[PDB]
Amino acid sequence: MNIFEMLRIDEGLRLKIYKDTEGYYTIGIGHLLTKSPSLNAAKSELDKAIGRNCNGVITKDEAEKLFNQDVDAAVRGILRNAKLKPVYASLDAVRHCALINMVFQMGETGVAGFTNSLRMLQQKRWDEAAVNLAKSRWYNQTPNRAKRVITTFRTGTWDAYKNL
Ligand SMILES: [Cl-]
Ligand SMILES: [Cl-]
Repeated sequence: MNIFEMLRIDEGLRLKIYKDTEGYYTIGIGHLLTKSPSLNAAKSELDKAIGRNCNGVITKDEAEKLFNQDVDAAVRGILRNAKLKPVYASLDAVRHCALINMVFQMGETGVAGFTNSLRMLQQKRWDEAAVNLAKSRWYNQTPNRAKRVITTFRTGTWDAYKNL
């Protein structure tokens, strides 16, 4: 299992513009287009992202290209972020994925806000971190996904994703 398979399970794949769990226009594999309520603004953002007149729909290959760009951006963002870098650097390869997953979903700014959880992860206090991570809007709004990511942080294994 790897970061791509992980996020593919968490985000799914849709080739037409759709609304994510927060009601925002999105496409492909969790690629947020805009927080704006206008489907037209969304269509504009899509065409600009893809480089062609899509009219609201893309191909699987286009979807995978956006996905690759997004994962790369997330990793690079983490690596330049003063608060995230140290944490990421202290973790093993499996747990790196759980952190990238959160950043992919909430943005680095949002993740950088889990200060207490972040210190616990740095200290490798797994069970404590898991409890703290659960005390969040994130857990309450998307509990099944949050549980998968949290279990990953807690165990350092892919068990939460095996069988999906
Ligand atoms: Cl809470
Ligand atoms: Cl969920």
